[PDB]
Amino acid sequence: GSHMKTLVIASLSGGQGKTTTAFFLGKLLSQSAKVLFIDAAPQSNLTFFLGHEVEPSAPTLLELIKDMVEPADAVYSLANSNQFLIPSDDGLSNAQEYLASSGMGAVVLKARLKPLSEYFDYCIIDSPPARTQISIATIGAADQLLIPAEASTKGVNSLIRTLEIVQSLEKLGAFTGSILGVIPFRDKWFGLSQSKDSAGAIAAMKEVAPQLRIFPSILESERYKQALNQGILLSELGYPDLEKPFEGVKEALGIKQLVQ
Amino acid sequence: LVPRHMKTLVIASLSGGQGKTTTAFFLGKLLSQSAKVLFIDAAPQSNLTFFLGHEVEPSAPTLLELIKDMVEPADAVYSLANSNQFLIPSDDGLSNAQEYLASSGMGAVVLKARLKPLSEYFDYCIIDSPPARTQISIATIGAADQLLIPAEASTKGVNSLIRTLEIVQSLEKLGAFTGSILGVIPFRDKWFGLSQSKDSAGAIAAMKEVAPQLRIFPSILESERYKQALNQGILLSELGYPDLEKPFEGVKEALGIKQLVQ
Ligand SMILES: Nc1ncnc2c1ncn2[C@@H]1O[C@H](COP(=O)(O)OP(=O)(O)OP(=O)(O)O)[C@@H](O)[C@H]1O
Ligand SMILES: Nc1ncnc2c1ncn2[C@@H]1O[C@H](COP(=O)(O)OP(=O)(O)OP(=O)(O)O)[C@@H](O)[C@H]1O
Ligand SMILES: [Mg+2]
Ligand SMILES: [Mg+2]
Repeated sequence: GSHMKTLVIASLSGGQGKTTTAFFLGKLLSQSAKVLFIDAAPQSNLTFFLGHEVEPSAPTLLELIKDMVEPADAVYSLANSNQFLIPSDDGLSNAQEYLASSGMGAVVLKARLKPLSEYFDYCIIDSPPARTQISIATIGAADQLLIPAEASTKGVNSLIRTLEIVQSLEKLGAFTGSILGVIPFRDKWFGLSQSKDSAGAIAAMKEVAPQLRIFPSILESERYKQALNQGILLSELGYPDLEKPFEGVKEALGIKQLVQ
Repeated sequence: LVPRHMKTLVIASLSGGQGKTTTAFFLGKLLSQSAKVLFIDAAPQSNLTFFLGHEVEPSAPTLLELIKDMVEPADAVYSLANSNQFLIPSDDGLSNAQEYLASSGMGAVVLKARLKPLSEYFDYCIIDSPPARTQISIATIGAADQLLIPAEASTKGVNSLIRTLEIVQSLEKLGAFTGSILGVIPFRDKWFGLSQSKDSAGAIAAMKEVAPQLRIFPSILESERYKQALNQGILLSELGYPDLEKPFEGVKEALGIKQLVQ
């Protein structure tokens, strides 16, 4: 009955908030929808944060990409009944050349996930940094692309370079989705006033890509890691305001909040 | 640029946002107070080049052309504002080197080879690596006389240390890495006065468990001052926070004790 929408979190620079976004957005979406998390990063941060351990001979994203197992076999249930995961471990960097060797790497993951379409409402994919076969393949898989970008000059560059890869993949017919928007990351506020550098970076993001939605920022705050470490939502920790970047995305997806 | 025994220090950490560029910046500037320093920005995202105040002009040779042997190494070296600091810059096109290095069959030793002609020009070469296991991050490790691994004081950082060491071991076995590991710099270690955050403490203890043989330098503390000093293009000591510079003073003292003796 489902028509799975694949949301890919991409940003080529390191530490731009990709995994933090995948974790919170995915948990939030799972409140009323069936969500398939995919950890596409060889460093395997999301797999760990979602509380999943990979047993020695257990099929991961690697085995799926290499078509060594059926898609449903690399899918594991999580604590929550609306949450599932295709995990990764450090061996995933081996997919790097499998993808290169195919000559169609950018559409391999896209192809591998199609059979899971009617089992889930959303697929959320956490991408690694750097331009590689894996980060290109996650982008190729996207129905909707989300780019977290640090609210700094580094983040603006990440936005720009990420958009360049999408534009190139679109030309070659691998990217057929749309760009949902940009989430500024580590936007620094001093009480009620925004830091000039953060404000300036976001303003620069809008100049770079005038057509893109800029979502509410992931504010510079230790509360995100606090909630993450406890396995809970920012709202559940008592900081609903910090959750608004993700609520904004959810609203953009046309998802209507539950009401009382 | 005139010749006058260069030691190549490579900053490597496979995970994103581990303090590589921050370390390269502050360490290089600190060392340049008493040595001639060549920065190399080996990251396609080109953060270090920007932070050092360099703009790459339309047709200017950069690290890409050096890696591809299209220019003499000295032709890709640019002077910076400080007369003891120099830079081989990068720009977005540097990703093209991934191809070239792969096709050589010996990428891990290519950068190492390209830099030898500069041996008698500089005292230190400081190379900022990109994240992720790629031909470029492998080639920077191969070029190292001394390797420094900044690693976030978190489970993520511990994993970066673990995986970075795996790449180093592989390259050591194959004869590409012939240097030594100078040590680990914990990054974004959270302290409030004398109270260290439980997660930071736990991660740093795990790093020592992973690599008991390695020197752990003083931490780069979680602090907005680091961002401020970077944005202004100055040292932390110059900003008026010399104590935040302890990690790099620690490295400098470790390199100084390695000074040849009779
Ligand atoms: N002491 C500090 N406290 C908090 N944030 C810091 C500190 N030092 C640097 N940062 C910021 O943390 C982020 C990561 O640092 P940096 O860019 O040096 O990591 P990196 O390993 O070079 O990242 P990449 O993998 O993208 O190359 C940057 O936004 C940087 O400005
Ligand atoms: N709101 C916040 N303020 C400050 N730091 C944060 C915030 N949210 C997350 N962080 C921290 O910033 C760092 C980078 O975040 P994260 O790992 O999500 O980025 P990433 O893009 O997934 O990195 P990588 O490129 O390594 O995959 C992590 O230490 C994370 O815990
Ligand atoms: Mg990540
Ligand atoms: Mg960097």
